[PDB]
Amino acid sequence: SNAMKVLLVLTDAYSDCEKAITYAVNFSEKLGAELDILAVLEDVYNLERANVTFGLPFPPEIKEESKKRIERRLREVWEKLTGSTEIPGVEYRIGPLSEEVKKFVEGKGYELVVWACYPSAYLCKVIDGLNLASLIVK
Amino acid sequence: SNAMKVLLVLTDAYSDCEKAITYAVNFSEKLGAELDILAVLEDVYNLERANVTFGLPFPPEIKEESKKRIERRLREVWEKLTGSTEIPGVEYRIGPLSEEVKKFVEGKGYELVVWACYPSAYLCKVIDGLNLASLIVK
Repeated sequence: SNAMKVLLVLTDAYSDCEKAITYAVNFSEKLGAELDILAVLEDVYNLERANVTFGLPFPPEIKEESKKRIERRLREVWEKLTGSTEIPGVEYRIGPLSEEVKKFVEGKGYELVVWACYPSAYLCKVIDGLNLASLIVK
Repeated sequence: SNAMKVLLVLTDAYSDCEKAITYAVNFSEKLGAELDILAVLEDVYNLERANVTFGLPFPPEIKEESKKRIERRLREVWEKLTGSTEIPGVEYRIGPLSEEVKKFVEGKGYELVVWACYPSAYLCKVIDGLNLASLIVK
């Protein structure tokens, strides 16, 4: 299969990134790429850590709230561009971006990774540590 | 118009960069983008410098030949993808990459920059500085 394997990486903290989601849809459609979506819940992760550190409690529903904000944002763009709201399945990982992207992506052969509106300064390292093209959407 | 403006940034130093040039072509083709090409002769620049410091002769052929190799390399990939040798015009600039790209892009409305295999490690600052998406092709 010559299907360009692409991964869209989303953050629950920067779920409003139409430009990135658009790039992905265009690769999927116009370039026939095999698209997968990974959403890292970094904010939910920081909650877990504040919990351990200060004993700050938080409702398990928080996970779902983020999952839905993300999924809604996907449908909006997908429908707007594709007239359809059938989006890919979303894989959720709770932890540090770099670390989680690395784990997830390993040995899956992704030719490209599209980073959704995440602060560039913090990607510099991972992008280098990864052997695949990176599309930094600002 | 509603045609996405993309800039392909080629460099003096890093020759063999087919993958990057390829992504660029595809955007022009499948994604109907208005692609422009910019080649920063960084190696030539660093030479004019060592010239001044040491006063060693600096033949005009170096520059011309540097442009010719680049053009050849474009044609190869271009031709391999589209049966045509017809290639966009290349704009040459002689200076530090980071510096030259900022100036060139200056209010031109480019929304995406495809980096031609220049070490991603060195672009960290420039990518963050720029207000457009960056496709790092390793």
